[PDB]
Amino acid sequence: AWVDQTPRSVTKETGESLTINCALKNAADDLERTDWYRTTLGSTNEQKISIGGRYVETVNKGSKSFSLRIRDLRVEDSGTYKCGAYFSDAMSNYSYPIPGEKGAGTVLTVKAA
Repeated sequence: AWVDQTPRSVTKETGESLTINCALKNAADDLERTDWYRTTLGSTNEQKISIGGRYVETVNKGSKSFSLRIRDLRVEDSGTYKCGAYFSDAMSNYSYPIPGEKGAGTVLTVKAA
């Protein structure tokens, strides 16, 4: 399988909103877990976004697509966002990581005004 992330790059202004779409393609089993990662400009490491508050995820397991919205964009918010989509049956014991695929990513630029 693979994931389709959108948009690939985008520029936005302080106090605006971003929506990254993602869709899991050519996957045999159900969508089971979604994750969102972000490496801010200047940062050497992918951190995981904790959904809630200014971050809001919308999932459609049926069509295996999901999206992230980010309220009140800002300076510090610039970097690369990647969605993670994990999938399996029921037979597979979850104490072992399930197959998954990541998006190519969204490089987000924020300027203030």
